[PDB]
Amino acid sequence: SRGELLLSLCYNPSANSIIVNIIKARNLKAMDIGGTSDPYVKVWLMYKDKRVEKKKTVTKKRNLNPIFNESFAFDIPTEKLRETTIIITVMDKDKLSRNDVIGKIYLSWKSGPGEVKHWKDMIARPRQPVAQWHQLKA
Ligand SMILES: O=P(O)(O)O[C@H]1[C@H](OP(=O)(O)O)[C@@H](OP(=O)(O)O)[C@H](OP(=O)(O)O)[C@@H](OP(=O)(O)O)[C@H]1OP(=O)(O)O
Ligand SMILES: O=P(O)(O)O[C@H]1[C@H](OP(=O)(O)O)[C@@H](OP(=O)(O)O)[C@H](OP(=O)(O)O)[C@@H](OP(=O)(O)O)[C@H]1OP(=O)(O)O
Repeated sequence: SRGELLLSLCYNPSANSIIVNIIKARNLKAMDIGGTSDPYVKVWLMYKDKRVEKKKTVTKKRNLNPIFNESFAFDIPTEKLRETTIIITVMDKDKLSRNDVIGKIYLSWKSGPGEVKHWKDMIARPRQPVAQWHQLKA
């Protein structure tokens, strides 16, 4: 409806890290009818309701199927995994006004069905990049 984003999660428990690989998106929704978009992807590491880190891909001008292939590493100790949320947002860069939200993804053990599945797959396959498509929720 708003597009899909393909990303992988790799949780290395001995290293206490989660690597987030923003791979690509497809069928992004444009602002106008028949127009284009300038998508970039934001990644926030959350602990409870507090932001721990923020990351950001480069922008892909005039591209509704952007390829990013960017990886971000986050430190997460075991005692905070249960309170961890990774929020991924596909944005639409606008030089004139405020950048619009295309879709958001909340990754944790207590999120939507597709998000919980991806999270559990990450937990169950430590040290493997688990990749999965996600519908973008407005
Ligand atoms: O000025 P922009 O290129 O549009 O980006 C800003 C900028 O983020 P970056 O500087 O990390 O690129 C803000 O951060 P500051 O420079 O003030 O530190 C950030 O604000 P917060 O990180 O404090 O949230 C804001 O994001 P927000 O939408 O949450 O206000 C974000 O704007 P975009 O996400 O729309 O690009
Ligand atoms: O949804 P996925 O499993 O990730 O695979 C898709 C899918 O490929 P298959 O349908 O053969 O699995 C697309 O195919 P169509 O829906 O068009 O039939 C294809 O798109 P194109 O063949 O039209 O190129 C795309 O390839 P790409 O994203 O490189 O354009 C490819 O993505 P994967 O690279 O993830 O296989």
